[PDB]
Amino acid sequence: SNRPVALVSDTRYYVGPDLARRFAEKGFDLVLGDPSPNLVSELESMGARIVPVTGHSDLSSPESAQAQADAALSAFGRLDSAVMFSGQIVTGRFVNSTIDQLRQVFVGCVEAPYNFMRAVVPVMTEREAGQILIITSASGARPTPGAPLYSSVRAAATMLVKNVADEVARTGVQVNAVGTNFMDFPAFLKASGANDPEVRAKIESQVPMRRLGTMEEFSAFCMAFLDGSSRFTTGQFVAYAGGWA
Amino acid sequence: MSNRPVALVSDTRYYVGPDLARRFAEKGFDLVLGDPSPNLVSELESMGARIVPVTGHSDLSSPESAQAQADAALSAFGRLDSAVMFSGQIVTGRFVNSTIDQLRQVFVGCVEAPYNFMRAVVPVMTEREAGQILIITSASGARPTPGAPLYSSVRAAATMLVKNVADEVARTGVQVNAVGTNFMDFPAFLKASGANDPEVRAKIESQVPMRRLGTMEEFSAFCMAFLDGSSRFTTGQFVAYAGGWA
Amino acid sequence: NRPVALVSDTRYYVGPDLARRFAEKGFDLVLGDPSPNLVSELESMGARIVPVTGHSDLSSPESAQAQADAALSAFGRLDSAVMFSGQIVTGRFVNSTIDQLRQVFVGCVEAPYNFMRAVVPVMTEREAGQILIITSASGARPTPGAPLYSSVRAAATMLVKNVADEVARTGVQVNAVGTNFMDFPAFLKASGANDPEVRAKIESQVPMRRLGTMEEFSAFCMAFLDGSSRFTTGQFVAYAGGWA
Amino acid sequence: NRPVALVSDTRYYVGPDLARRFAEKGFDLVLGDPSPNLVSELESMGARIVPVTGHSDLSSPESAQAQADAALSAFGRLDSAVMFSGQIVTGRFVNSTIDQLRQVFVGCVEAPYNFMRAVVPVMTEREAGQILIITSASGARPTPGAPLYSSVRAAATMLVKNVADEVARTGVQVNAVGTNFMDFPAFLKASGANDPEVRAKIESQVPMRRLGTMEEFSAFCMAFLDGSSRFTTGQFVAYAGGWA
Repeated sequence: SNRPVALVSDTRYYVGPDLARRFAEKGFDLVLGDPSPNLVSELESMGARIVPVTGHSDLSSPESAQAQADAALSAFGRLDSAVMFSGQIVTGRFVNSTIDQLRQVFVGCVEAPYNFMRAVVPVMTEREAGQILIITSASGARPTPGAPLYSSVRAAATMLVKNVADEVARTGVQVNAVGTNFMDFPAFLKASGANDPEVRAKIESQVPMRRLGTMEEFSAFCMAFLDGSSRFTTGQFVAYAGGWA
Repeated sequence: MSNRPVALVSDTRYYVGPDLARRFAEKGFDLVLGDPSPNLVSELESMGARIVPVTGHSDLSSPESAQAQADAALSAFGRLDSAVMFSGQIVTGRFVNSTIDQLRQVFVGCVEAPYNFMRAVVPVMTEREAGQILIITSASGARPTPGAPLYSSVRAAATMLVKNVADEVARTGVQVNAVGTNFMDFPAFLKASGANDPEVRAKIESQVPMRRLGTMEEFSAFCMAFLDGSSRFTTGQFVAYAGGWA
Repeated sequence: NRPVALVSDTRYYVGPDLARRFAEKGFDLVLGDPSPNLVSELESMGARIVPVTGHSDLSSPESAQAQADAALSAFGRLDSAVMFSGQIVTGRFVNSTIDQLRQVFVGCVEAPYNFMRAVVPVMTEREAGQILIITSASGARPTPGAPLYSSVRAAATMLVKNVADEVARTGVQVNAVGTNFMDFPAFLKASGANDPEVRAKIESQVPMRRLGTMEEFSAFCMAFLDGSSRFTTGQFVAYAGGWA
Repeated sequence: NRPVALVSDTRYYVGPDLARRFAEKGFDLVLGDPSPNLVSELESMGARIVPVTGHSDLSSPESAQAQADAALSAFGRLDSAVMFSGQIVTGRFVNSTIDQLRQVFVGCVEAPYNFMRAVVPVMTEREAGQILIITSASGARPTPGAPLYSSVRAAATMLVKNVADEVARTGVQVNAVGTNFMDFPAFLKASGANDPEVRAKIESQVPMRRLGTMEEFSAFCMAFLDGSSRFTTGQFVAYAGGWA
């Protein structure tokens, strides 16, 4: 393939569709987790060749991650950029929590990015080139009122990224993390009660920047670690949360 | 309710456990100890401490084990002023040679154990509107750790859990703080690292910024700043204890 | 109406590259001391250029105010503002002097203070704007051989975090980035990396085993300046091949 | 012989309580500007006292050197050394001045620089010693209403971490601790917390919902100074009821 190839692990939700659009704008070919037919059509009109991978977007197994990485090599014979997000918010006071909740949040927030990096890193170290962005959470960077177990496991995910980054830095492969809070997408609006307009104003009051962030603006930020234009930073965590972190 | 303050040391079988118990006895505490030797019980009794041994719960492998240690304190003394634990085993190896089952195993050791300890002890202390908890995590949690990427990752979860619990319960007067070591002189570290060989040991000491290994005795004295009741206005702290390595 | 960027200094380091990225993104430019070659290049890229001479060191409240006032006079607006300052000071703490601490404070803290003191009020008035203060990766960690430089760079980064938190409600973003091990003349001199033997020793100790380029650093900086991403403030990101 | 502790200032804040903790721990004392009442009290606890007059602001290298020389002259050793410095400066960044930035730098950074520049070389030649620089919890995070203060406190903490890393191979430890929300007169005055309702509003900002005492803070500081613990250096610990 003459064009660079990006893997977006999940295009069903959150920033996934917008990441694919940014990559198509940057002249990438794409391997996408479970893209809608419409998203595939849109990206193809932007001049991007698209290879959908179905059923492995939860990265719930080493096999799921390997299938996504293998799809890039099978289709295009290269993999230049790879990005994933995972996990669901778990809320409730520590003193009312259970060991089972901690185990469940660990799976989505740590096993998933573990599996992704275990599959993708060897592909890129072999090429002595590549950019990996692991989207964790801003909740990993600070104590998070009402989400103590969630915050704890997100911190492990971010530190895993920093550890992997340091281990492979000499190969030229970059591994970075970003993490959000107070973003405007369905799963958050439902969990936060933001869907009511009056409630959304209350949620905004918590945010220093007094608003929710967009998938569009977050996807543009993510390109700083994925579009190939900037290659001399690794092991970073950046919060994307309106100044909350 | 007993007049002397009571400390729980979750495990006196290894590492800093015996030394923590000695420091507490010197500070006029009574003690609940995980799996103490008869030698250690006799030593602390000679120092004027009442000792309640708890057998077989020191791995904190379930909520029930953490609850058994907390309940031993309330049964014997009707109070629990200070509580400290350490857990986990170093796991090393390149990230690309690691397994998901290793990640799960280090999570159990490094995060489930302190989760179980805090889940049992915090409610006891918040009811009393007082108490000091020290969770010994690891210095490897505070920075990327060459050769131990998974271990470092899960240690960081444990330290961030402490900070979250601390912030949640701070208004109750209960303090929850963490400390983490590297390069300490105890058998499990010496066995790992290859320290038992002197040449490996001397080379290892060469790499530490302070150019030596730490002692259990000096580390136990440090830990008292978060446990002996003399200082009560900090919570949610992590302090490294690793000869300047972190 | 095209957005307006201020690049405080286009004489050295990433300044000329920042101006080029901004021109590529459809910005008009207020620049500190641009060369006629750079002005010609940026004008050929279709950008209107307002040169400001003599204030590129930001050594006074007046210098920073002059650059901000220039934007308002030419364009009536200021959408993005970026600065770098300071000189590497090296040597063991035990051999250092209070005068060296005072000098490195002026370059590394007074200059960004002056820049934000002038630019922030302009942007908070319009309830919009992006500020990037380039501090140093030395501010994020102990820096062997540059202890005083490291200390004052930490102040600059923490000032940015303080200003960011103060003005977040206005929508103005204030972020910091900081380099080490960058391929520019000034750095090679301070590191003695001009000698290839020292150079290889310098590349070693850099996890990505190389020096960074002005071009790739300028691209990274656009994430805080090009208007495409507006929902983060008070960040510090290191740009140092993994060293921080 | 007895270990020797330098407490740079016993006039205010935690100074007198640090002197009391050191005397309890069996130290002889070199003290900045102690009252005769405090000298007598510490004498009664079995400590030998060397008062140093007029050097407690650490306003020059010479004043820090005078304190260090007082220890060696009297006792021929200096095992532990602790200082605090600086005064709160409050106000919005956009209403601040460069002069305010310069003044807070002197108190919060030049003072600890001067202390370490004198004390470190004394201890490194003895291949032992414990230094505690009290900076501020405001150095560890954005501090609403004190942006300039927060920024310079961050420099002081980072200077400590840099000095620690440079001298760690000598066995000398250099650590920092930083408070907020402590019950002492200067804070009650600045805060208006002499009024109980003002004090309740201040305490509401503190996770632990109270102010800290000089006595309990002095006990904490002994972990870095009393000689019982010697295997950590380059740490910053906040002492601010969970606020940092």
